[PDB]
Amino acid sequence: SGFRKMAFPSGKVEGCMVQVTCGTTTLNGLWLDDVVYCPRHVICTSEYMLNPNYEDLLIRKSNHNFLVQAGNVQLRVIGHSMQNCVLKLKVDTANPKTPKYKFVRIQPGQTFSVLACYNGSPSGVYQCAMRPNFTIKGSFLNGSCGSVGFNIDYDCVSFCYMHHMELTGVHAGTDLEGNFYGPFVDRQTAQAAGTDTTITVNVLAWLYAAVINGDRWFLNRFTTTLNDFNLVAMKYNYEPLTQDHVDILGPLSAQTGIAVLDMCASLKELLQNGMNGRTILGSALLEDEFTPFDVVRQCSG
Amino acid sequence: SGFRKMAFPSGKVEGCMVQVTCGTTTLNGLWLDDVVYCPRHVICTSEYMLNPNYEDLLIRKSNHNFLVQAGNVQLRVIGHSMQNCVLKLKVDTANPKTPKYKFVRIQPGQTFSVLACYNGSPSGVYQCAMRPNFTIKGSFLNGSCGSVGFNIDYDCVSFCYMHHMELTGVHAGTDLEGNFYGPFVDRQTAQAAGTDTTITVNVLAWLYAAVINGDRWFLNRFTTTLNDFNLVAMKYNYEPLTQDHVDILGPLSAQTGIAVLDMCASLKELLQNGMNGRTILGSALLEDEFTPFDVVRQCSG
Ligand SMILES: Cn1cnc(Cn2c(=O)nc(Nc3cc4cn(C)nc4cc3Cl)n(Cc3cc(F)c(F)cc3F)c2=O)n1
Ligand SMILES: Cn1cnc(Cn2c(=O)nc(Nc3cc4cn(C)nc4cc3Cl)n(Cc3cc(F)c(F)cc3F)c2=O)n1
Ligand code: NA
Ligand code: NA
Repeated sequence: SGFRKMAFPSGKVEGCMVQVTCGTTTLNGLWLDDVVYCPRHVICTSEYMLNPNYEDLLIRKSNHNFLVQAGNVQLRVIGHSMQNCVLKLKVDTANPKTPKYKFVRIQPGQTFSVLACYNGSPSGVYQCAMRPNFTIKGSFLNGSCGSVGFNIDYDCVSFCYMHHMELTGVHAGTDLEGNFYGPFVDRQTAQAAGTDTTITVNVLAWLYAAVINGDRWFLNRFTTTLNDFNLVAMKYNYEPLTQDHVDILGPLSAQTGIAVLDMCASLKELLQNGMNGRTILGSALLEDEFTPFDVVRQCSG
Repeated sequence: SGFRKMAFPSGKVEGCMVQVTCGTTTLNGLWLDDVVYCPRHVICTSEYMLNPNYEDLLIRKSNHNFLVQAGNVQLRVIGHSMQNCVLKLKVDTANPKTPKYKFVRIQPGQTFSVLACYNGSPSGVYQCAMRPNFTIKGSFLNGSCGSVGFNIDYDCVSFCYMHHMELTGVHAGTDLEGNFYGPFVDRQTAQAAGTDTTITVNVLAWLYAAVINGDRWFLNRFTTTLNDFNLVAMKYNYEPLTQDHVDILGPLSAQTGIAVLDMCASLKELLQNGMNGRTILGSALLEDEFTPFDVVRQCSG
């Protein structure tokens, strides 16, 4: 028992991280087979970090302006191309440590692990959720550009996020095909994140985790319906709950014998009265960064 | 002069459309070089159209269960793989009519042309916008699955949409890497589109088009600020306006000498009093499916 913010083991990703330098700009890249993926922003200098024309900038470059360091080993760039907001550097050596992988785009509410990197060197691992407003509340310093987010399914690494920038305390990036999450662009303009909301299905999954771990004080005998719940949820800036959400919680309802709409009634009460100085799984706030599948993986293993 | 819902010429796409059959399921595919892209749903029959396990279904198939017709010419499938929600069919002949192309993911508010197809045969072309809730208000009958949406930049076709399903009168699909727009899944569940909103920057671009074409009756001498405008816009279910939006409208402000915040004042009045039986560019509603770039392309050519 117990319940922690648990990340995936990062070994399979650590062996793919490399350093990329173009001029005085250095950042991280992801080396899979004979391609290095990195943010296209690496081809800017201070002169063009506010309104770059990346097609122009990339024309003016040759393969030898790109320095790719895999630890000490230098890799030879033999070709480059741009795909949306990433750069693909073709190199002469296929990474022998290339895991089985795929490139997937995640939806808001889903979670993944982040391997934060500096100078191509892995520094730490953490778990976070894609927020409804398409940012993540990460932890990143200067030099972290190109760090990646991933899940593991079986033996397969699904890459889903590449870090590009920080915007007013939160973080924005792309999928691995170079398409931004959210309405952001890889330049400096007046861009801010939109209003965020609480991920309801995740809050419910976490209340189930609490019950499994013996925290029962918030339960009550009442029930409710989706409509009455969503009416209250909207008032508190909670995502509305659908029938698919109810179905996804199935296995946790089953394991604890508490019906979803039963648990919604408890949630409704928590939202209206607060917790009043009690805690749930060691928190005094309703936590929304654990998916139904995270709970299952951690509570039934 | 004049102003119409104008689509891109579709010749370059028409030569890529093919028919794909697997069993009794037929639909459209997109043939570029030696790969056919189509919705993975084509590997279902009625038995598994409600909760399919696509990895299982695809295991049980061989290359010869796939019938690909390019008009009359039959193409030989020599390999298949799944990428997210599309199928990639490797075939023995590269399409000689393959234009220069790329795969891009568009953002809400952006527009594109749709080439509606049945049995691999192009049937019509129309222009539409990706809505803020990630659906499109298209026009599609049964058999249109696999139809694609695209823009043309110079000589390059940017594919951005592949049609998968209709959900309560509106349409949902993926980008060409197989990732859904919006929170939808390619099965039958209880999924509905979220609340839609009006795309404000597009409404403003269209008011500029009206001025260029001589409709001036809604203008007035007042100005306003972003904050007061967005306060009114929110009440009417209009996307908030940012400083980047203001900058994108630059060229149209320039050409007409009406400042953005000046035009916002007119918009504020239209929202509060209505149009009162007058029309703008032949419409009695505020139109939001024309981007600043659509207006420029059509009004300055
Ligand atoms: C505080 N923080 C949290 N996350 C981030 C991510 N991030 C970053 O690591 N670096 C950035 N700009 C660079 C400056 C450089 C100076 N040198 C010598 N080399 C540099 C390389 C980079 Cl990438 N930025 C800013 C940034 C990066 C982009 F990719 C982009 F499109 C716009 C941006 F404003 C940054 O956010 N910093
Ligand atoms: C009215 N309308 C508007 N757009 C659409 C798109 N669309 C479609 O064309 N076909 C679908 N299902 C199929 C039935 C078939 C019967 N035969 C013999 N062959 C068939 C092939 C198809 Cl693809 N659907 C439904 C649908 C398609 C999906 F890709 C999906 F993931 C879920 C779905 F419910 C459909 O929406 N119809
Ligand atoms: Na209850
Ligand atoms: Na005015």
